[PDB]
Amino acid sequence: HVSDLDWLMSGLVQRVPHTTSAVLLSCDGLVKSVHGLDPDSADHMAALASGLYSLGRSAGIRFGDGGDVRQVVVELDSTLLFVSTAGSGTCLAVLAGREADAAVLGYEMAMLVKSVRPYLMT
Amino acid sequence: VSDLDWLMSGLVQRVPHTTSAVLLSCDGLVKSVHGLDPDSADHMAALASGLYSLGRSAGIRFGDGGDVRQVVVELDSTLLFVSTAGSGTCLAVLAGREADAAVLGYEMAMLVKSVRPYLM
Repeated sequence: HVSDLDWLMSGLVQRVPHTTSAVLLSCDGLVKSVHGLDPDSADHMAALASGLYSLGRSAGIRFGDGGDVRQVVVELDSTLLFVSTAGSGTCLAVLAGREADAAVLGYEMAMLVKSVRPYLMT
Repeated sequence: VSDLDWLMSGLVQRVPHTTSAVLLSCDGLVKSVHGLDPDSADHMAALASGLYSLGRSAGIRFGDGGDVRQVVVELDSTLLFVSTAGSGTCLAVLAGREADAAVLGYEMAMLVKSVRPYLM
């Protein structure tokens, strides 16, 4: 039931200026909901985010008490890509410029994950 | 070689809570390391070049010219920073979550420039 949360993706994008896109994806890399990207950009974003999350989790296993990933952040020249878990089987990927308030983005991404939860429990 | 190893230690020593520093080819080979046994370092070079490679893809699609600058993995109690060093190289640093992000950020940018002469 996570396939129709485009409104939750935009609720996030609309609530933190300088964010451009939010994609909610299965950890195998498939788009479930999205705001801000066209169909092709989203498939691509979801492939990247899931690879980042899986390498992130593997580093935790191979180096640090198998600790869960809190977040992966890619810093590009002109923007940032944030990837965190969004519940079992699921990931949230957000593109935001450096002028984005990262405290506010943190609160918003955390809130989004808790709201997604009832749709994973169907 | 041992010369670069020396610089990797220098970095760990200057930055509290860091535990290791690996310099890697983007194609995933260890060039020098401090604080990981040789097997773990090879794993670090593989995982870090994997992070770099995905971050680079992202740059090409969503960036506007410049390369990925850094990938940070934040785990329960530690952080993995992977910085672009140019010339087919990355710096991968592991640290406990207690490390000072201001200093570590500065020290890593400096190290990337510092090694440059030993890579030519």
